[PDB]
Amino acid sequence: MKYGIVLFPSKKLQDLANSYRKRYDPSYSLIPPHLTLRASFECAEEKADQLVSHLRNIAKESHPLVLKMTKYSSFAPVNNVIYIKAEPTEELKTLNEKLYTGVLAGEQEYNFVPHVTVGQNLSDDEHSDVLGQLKMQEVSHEEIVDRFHLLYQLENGSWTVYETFLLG
Amino acid sequence: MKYGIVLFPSKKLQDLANSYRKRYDPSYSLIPPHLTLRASFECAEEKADQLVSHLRNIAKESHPLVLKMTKYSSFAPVNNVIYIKAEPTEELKTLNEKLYTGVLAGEQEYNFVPHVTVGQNLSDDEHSDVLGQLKMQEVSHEEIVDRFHLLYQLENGSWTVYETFLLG
Repeated sequence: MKYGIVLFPSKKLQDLANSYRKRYDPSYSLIPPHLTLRASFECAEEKADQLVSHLRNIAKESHPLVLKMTKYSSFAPVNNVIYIKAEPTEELKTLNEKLYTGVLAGEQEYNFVPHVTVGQNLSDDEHSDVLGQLKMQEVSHEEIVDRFHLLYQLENGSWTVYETFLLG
Repeated sequence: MKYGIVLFPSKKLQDLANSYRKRYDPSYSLIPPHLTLRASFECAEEKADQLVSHLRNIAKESHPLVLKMTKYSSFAPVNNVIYIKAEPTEELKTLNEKLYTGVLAGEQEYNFVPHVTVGQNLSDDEHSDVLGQLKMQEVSHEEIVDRFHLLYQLENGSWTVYETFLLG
């Protein structure tokens, strides 16, 4: 099935993101606010234990990540996704690329934009309006996240947590 | 801070439950199909370490639980809650029982009844229609769940996973 690896921030940041997600993010009812660490992938069920297996080691050789949120931004015109930008760090970069090693082997490691999505699947007009009111909305939040979660997708598209991994 | 401790069954069972929750369960968009936690409670988010310790240990002396779902039933006329019934076991009972000891001690129960909700907060009439449909609708599913999750409630009522515990 489909697996995903993400970071779930403090609820203060989840609530913040949800105050906007409730109206502009179809994923609202699919998964809590989050920061993707690896593009979701397909993995064979009996080839999962080694998965969890590798994630533990990646986790053990890492430390809690500091997340400095500084502004709202978009991926347009590449994608009408609006999000809370997170200042990229070498730590974030290293974990992301490690998630493309071993049994999560390769095909990648890159231009990684750590972010917390607050809106997507927006028409261009939809997008202008939101980015508009969302531009004059300041944001200055910083925190440390000490774990990441492995998830799998349901038939309805939602995501369920399989295992949590502590950092360091 | 609100916490809940629950079991997330296989994808196959969640999807089955969701095919009904999508229609009849307000929790549909708040949390994936689950088998309750022990009742949810109000802990001081800052004394969450104790909690996590006590849980890790309870999980230590437990074992993967077998869930054999036998049918759809209801808690009427106490609550118009329609659910999928799991066969009660000493194991589920013992673990439920251990979730009310130590720092999680407080006044427990009223019949712990292993279940997965597919419908709730229903009017008497809609409840009558759904039970008439599901009560005799066949269901035979069996699986072994090897972990439980601790989660906390967001402002919007949805629940996010804080930590996962392996049984054994």
